[PDB]
Amino acid sequence: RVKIGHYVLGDTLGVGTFGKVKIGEHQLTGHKVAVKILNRQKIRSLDVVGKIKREIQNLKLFRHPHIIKLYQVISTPTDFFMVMEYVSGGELFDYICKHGRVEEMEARRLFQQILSAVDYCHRHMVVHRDLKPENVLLDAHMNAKIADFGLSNMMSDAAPEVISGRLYAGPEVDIWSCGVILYALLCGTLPFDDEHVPTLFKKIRGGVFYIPEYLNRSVATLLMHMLQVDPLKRATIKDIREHEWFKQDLPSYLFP
Repeated sequence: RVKIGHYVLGDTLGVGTFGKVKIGEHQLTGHKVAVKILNRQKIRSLDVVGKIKREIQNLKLFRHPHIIKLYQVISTPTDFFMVMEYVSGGELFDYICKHGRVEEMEARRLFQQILSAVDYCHRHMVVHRDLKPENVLLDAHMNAKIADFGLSNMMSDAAPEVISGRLYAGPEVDIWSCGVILYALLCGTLPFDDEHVPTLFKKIRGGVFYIPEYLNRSVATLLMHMLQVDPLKRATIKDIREHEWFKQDLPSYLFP
């Protein structure tokens, strides 16, 4: 039975190749944290210790309202314990699968939050790591929160360049990923989806996708720019910020 200060560790929230994430609850106040436990022997055997450490150091410097906070790091001879901000609302894509597509203004509100967090990553994350849609969570206030907790590996109930075999620029792949997130928010499904795998890949490389009748031309053009197959032709975050659909009701705090 494990305690960090007043936090009693309980259920496992997520698990990955590198460790597990357990919810901690403050015995007095009920405050919750998410404790990422990294077993030294496992991360050594995967040869990822250097990458992970450099990730921890960078996360100390992150201050964005839609990216998971790191509160402290405890090091023992056998484990690292990263005490992080708790998120209660699960994965965004699970919410979309359960509840269907999101009303247009809510889609926009969430997407503005997500794109701001990605822009902050491109600006402040020293080594780039591709955004994974399964890392976009929802917090108690129905705000987007980017976190790497391995929720998607728990069971209860790619960009054209990624599949090209070539090295690529990470920030460009992130725009494509954000385009699928936006499409999913708006349509309740993925823009390229097919149970026949070669056809899924042909669809991703072909860049043609379905726009439901209920979406306006304006947002369709934004999605088209973000989902351009050729990165040389794809929207940047600046382009997206300038788009009339995205600009609507955009809080200034998101892009300072």
